Amino acid sequence: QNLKSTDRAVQQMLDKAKREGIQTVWDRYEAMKPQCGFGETGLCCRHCLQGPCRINPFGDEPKVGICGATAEVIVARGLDRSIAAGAAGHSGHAKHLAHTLKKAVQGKAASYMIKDRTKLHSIAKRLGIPTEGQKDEDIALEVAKAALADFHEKDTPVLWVTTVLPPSRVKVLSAHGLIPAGIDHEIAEIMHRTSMGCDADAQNLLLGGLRCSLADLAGCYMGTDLADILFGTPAPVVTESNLGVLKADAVNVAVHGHNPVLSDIIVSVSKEMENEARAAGATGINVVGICCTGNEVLMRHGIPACTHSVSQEMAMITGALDAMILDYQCIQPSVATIAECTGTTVITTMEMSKITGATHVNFAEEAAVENAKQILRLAIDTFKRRKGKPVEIPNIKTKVVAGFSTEAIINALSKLNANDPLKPLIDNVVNGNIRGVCLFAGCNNVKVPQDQNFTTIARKLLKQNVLVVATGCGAGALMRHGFMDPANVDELCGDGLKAVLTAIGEANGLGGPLPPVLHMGSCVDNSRAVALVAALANRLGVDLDRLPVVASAAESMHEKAVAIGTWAVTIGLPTHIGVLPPITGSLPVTQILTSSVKDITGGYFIVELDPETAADKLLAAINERRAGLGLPW
Amino acid sequence: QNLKSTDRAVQQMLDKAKREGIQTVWDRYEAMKPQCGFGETGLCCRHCLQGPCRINPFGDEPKVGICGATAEVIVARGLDRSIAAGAAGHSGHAKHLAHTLKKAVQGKAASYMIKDRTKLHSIAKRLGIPTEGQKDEDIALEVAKAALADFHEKDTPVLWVTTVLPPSRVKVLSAHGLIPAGIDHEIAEIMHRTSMGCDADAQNLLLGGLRCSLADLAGCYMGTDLADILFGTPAPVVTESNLGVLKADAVNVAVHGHNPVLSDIIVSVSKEMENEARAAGATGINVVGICCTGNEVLMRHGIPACTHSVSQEMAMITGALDAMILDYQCIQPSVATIAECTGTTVITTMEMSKITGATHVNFAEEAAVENAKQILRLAIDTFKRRKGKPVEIPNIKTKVVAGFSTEAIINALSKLNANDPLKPLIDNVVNGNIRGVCLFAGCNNVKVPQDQNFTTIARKLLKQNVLVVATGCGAGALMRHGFMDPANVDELCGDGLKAVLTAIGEANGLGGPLPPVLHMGSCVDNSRAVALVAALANRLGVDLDRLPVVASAAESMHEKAVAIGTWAVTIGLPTHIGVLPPITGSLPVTQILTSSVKDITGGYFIVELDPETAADKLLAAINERRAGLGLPW
Ligand code: SF4
Ligand code: SF4
Ligand code: FES
Ligand code: FES
Repeated sequence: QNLKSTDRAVQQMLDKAKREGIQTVWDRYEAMKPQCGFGETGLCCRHCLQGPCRINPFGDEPKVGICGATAEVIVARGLDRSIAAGAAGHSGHAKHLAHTLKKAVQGKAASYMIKDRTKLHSIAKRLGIPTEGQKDEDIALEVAKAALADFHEKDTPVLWVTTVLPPSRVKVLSAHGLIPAGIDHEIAEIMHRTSMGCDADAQNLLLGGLRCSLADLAGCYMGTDLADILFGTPAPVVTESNLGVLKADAVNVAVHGHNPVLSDIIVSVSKEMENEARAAGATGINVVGICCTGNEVLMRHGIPACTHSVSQEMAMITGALDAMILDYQCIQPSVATIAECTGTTVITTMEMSKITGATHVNFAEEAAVENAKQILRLAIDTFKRRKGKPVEIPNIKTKVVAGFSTEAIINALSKLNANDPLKPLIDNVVNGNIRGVCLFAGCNNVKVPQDQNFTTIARKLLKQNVLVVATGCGAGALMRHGFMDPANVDELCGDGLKAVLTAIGEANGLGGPLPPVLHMGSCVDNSRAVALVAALANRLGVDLDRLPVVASAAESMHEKAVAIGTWAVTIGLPTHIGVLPPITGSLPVTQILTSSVKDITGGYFIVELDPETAADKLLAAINERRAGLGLPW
Repeated sequence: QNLKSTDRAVQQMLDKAKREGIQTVWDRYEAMKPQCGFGETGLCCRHCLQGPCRINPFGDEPKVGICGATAEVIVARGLDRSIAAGAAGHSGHAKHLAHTLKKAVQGKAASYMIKDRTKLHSIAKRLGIPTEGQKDEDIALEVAKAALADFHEKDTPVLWVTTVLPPSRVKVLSAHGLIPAGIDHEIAEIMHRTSMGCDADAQNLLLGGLRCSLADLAGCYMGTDLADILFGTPAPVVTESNLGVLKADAVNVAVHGHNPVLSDIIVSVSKEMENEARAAGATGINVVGICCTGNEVLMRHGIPACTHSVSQEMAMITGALDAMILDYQCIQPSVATIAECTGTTVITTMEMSKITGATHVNFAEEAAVENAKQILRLAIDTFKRRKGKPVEIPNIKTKVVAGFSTEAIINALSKLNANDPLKPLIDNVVNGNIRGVCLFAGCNNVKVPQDQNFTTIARKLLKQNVLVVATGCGAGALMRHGFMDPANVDELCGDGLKAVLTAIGEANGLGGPLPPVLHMGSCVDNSRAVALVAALANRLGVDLDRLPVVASAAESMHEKAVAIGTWAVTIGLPTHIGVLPPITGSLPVTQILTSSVKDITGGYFIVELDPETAADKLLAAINERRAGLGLPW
């Protein structure tokens, strides 16, 4: 089970699933081998009914699509659609939050409100929305209207791109025509241009893809902005992670998905429901997190993270998961089937994300508390049905210090320099105590022993004094292996990095360092890392492609992660991907994405499936940036 | 060559391409056999990097996707993305026209103007835009703004759906939540909900698809509306079709693609350029049409149609095609490669549709006449390079009577009943002279001997007195085989249909009948058939799913045709498709699309690959509707 997951709690549940005959994601993967090499390489096209077309990577015919589409066209078109799908997910999430804020300040959903008034005003100012003499509800209405306006063409480009990157970076992108005109506009233009008999030039196709990835970035940043306004900006929190956060004697309720519009409500209402749970024989309601919705309520409320990504079925295999409350994205639909064996009540809540066999609750912001109570009462009913039964919760968990929003990081740094908070960070980059910054983002992927790439790469970078930040299930992987426990700083961090983490932590009164890795939140909260990197670029007076900052999607799977990797490249970062993307079927496409895009945006992809090698390549990229700034390395 | 195309001119060019060693679409098809059965059946998923996943249609594992996605989920998700891509193409076309109208009436592009003032006012009235006391330029500005507004969420649903279907049909659709909220909004929601770990219920997925297909219908209808305003509503015209419309001694210029924003300009400017062409040694400039842009200028100007769809390479094989001017959609990118052998200058004009090796001209409405002159001068240069050379233009063409916009059809009927023009049509439906109406739409497809399904089905329906209307390359197939020549009415039409066609034609002064098939225009002009069917429904006081009206996508290929077929089903029509769509891998999906959707919208798909059988099934569907209205059959 060690070849499936490096997580010991997951291994224990895989043994339980095996002896109970419950098929897992790893079993379904084994049943799929060998996988199709045309698809793996990207040399397959089904964009019209003359297809499917395939191209042999090497050898004899077929060498070209039926319509004449070349390998480079087919590969670039498929990649573009993946970027568009990723953009559609992040921006649907943001769109939902924009409508929630609008309803809240028009008096249509009293369960929602402006919780972070300071963030509201800063966003409005960044957007050019006047605040002086205005009511908060009017400013927020204007912010929500501006958010919804960025989805379509208008007098301005997408402001959640042009107002969040430095002017020098926006100029570079505008010169190549890469600034999105509208978020859903770009998604649709990708689907048009990649349909049959349309765009058939790999360079033109990929430039369209870069622009669509900036539409995804805008969705991410808008999602983070709006959730912070509605639910509060994260500040440092201490909690726990892994399956041992389930409690046999409590009603265990997992929030799972990405959009916390309901799950933030679930957290608040579950406290109100405690006595009702106690009357049922439980100690209380134990809300735990799965995937990015779990990250959202971990960041803001300290809700412990149960598990992530590829191993999400294992939470149910314990026998103690009374309910799993789903919104959308990255939910394995197997959970609906597994629930018949484990007793878990799986509940969908969003109209456009239903799973055959799961109970659906039609959540509406107008009825959010009432929906939450209906959902939690199903969970309490489920706990009663297992009162007495034996469960197997692995007694395995880690300590997690998290909640490092960019505002929180700036505040923490401000204890070392009040009026120039970025300077202590840059000082230590310059003097070598901090070699560079690496963002770990993205998913787990069944092809990769779970967490192996994230932890192998992270260990090597931390020893070389790289400041490591993490989001999504990359944060999940590192959190479950102790990388967010400050007690592991001595073991994990090089001397220079340790000195910096200790100095900042002691100055924030902690008596100990910051954790080895800074948890910056959910997948949309990759936008927080952009905010930090852009602030560093502005403070240094350089563009992002001169900073010693890299990204690693070390184990990625979702189309959303393809979009994020592409916009990391587009804003200027060396961007590692640790699984094979479907580009190896076209050498020209691969050369554009890993080499010649350097000449356009300054960023580039680093495809490397071996984690030790990937870490060396990421260190080389960081050290090249150091050399270009004239620094020692 | 008879197994490749039933078009004798295409057969002659296939012989020329064969002996000259020029690879064709049919050769590339042969090189692709056998095609992938997982893709053919829809049982393949590449929506995340854990893939590709496939499911054996029958037998042992794999039986399920790695994430747990079932065959029915995988099939429905792939279908939904095809609908979204189709919607993105038709609505990008419409969006382009909306921006062109806006620029024109704001004084930004003097080559464009309000040509059909009557259509402008009727559209405005249908939209609720006040016209009394308003300048035309202000009304048109309001119309263009309303068009662009339908792409995003707003206070109203998509008006190019809700204002173009009868209230009873809109009520049926609203009751099932099928009315689109915004065109690009729906496209993005499809891409989100079909991404990994999102919607996983086949019924929910397909209902989303029906709603997205209505977004495609809105794009089609908006495209037709705006092009009519800008370029004029079609009225009956006489021209010719097939390769024999090329002229060895003229500069032959093909307009190819879908959006006639530039090609309508090409038509006007080419007349201005005649003396320049003559000075080069040509008789003049011979503009001819390929695919739907050719249909647009055929409908409005009588430009002869050179060829269509699968056989588009053959126009170049003549040796006489000096230029091929491309916008986007359904252009085989092989043309850029074939051009190196044939001498043709292939020119792209749209930023998001480029082809490696083709010359690009950056068309802009602001510079439209100047761009047109640059393009035509490349064509004249190309004619000079072949002055003297031998060409092989098959001396094969047909007579084509076309231009039957819905306004033209109503006008023609008004000569038999001035104040109630639909009544003579309904009278003859009721008394049996017209058994029903069949719309032929969609593409050719290399899997089907070119035009075989369109003509086989059309012959059987016409003998049974069905009124046949046609668009796109279905109109192209029928036009090239003589179905738009009134001289073939006696041979092709049953006695009742002949009587009606003769009566209408004689009353319009023709001295002979209307043609056997009524050409209603381009693929977006499928919206014209909706306008006619909706007017018939309103006049009869029934919903569309009670009319004896059917549709046949007899040889379809493009994602656009998948979207059109789906919205034909969604507005209530029995809808035949004559190629295998990737749904046969899921019996539940197939049952929804061919049977249970009857209970939702009243329409349904008829999948039938054998054309004789398809015609019987379409006749049965028409006759069932007749019986439901109490009519003899
Ligand atoms: S678009 Fe071209 S390559 Fe793709 S399936 Fe159709 S014919 Fe084949
Ligand atoms: S979304 Fe599911 S079925 Fe599709 S490729 Fe990913 S794991 Fe396989
Ligand atoms: S041939 Fe396997 S992915 Fe298409
Ligand atoms: S396995 Fe052939 S289409 Fe994917």
